[PDB]
Amino acid sequence: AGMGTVMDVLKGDNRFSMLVAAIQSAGLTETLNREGVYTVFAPTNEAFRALPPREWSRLLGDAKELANILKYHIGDEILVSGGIGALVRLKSLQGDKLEVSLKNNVVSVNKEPVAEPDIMATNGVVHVITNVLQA
Repeated sequence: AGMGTVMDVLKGDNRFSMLVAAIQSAGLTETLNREGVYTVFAPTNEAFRALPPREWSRLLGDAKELANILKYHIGDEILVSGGIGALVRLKSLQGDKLEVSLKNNVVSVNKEPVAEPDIMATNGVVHVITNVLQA
């Protein structure tokens, strides 16, 4: 039912179901399956639809290629809904910044609007995005 970490939170949701399989193909389970602090901006299945098949066929074809972008969806510590201010930048795993902003009750990350912030896991927090994130 999603009782676990940022990994299991996705494992137990129908909208993140195919996401799990990508993370799986990436084999970075231990990253998000271990305890710590993380902020995972989780792209839904229609978000997988918002990317050119070429770039994605690269990710699903190569684990570290997939992991490359997938790690950028994950912040280095927990930035919950109550921490979302005007614009707060949080670090990520890929190495760049998550551009989180709150404008008129609408949360945005990396210039992409969030659908539902603050789905907590045991090792961090998850935020539903309907688009995938790229630098």
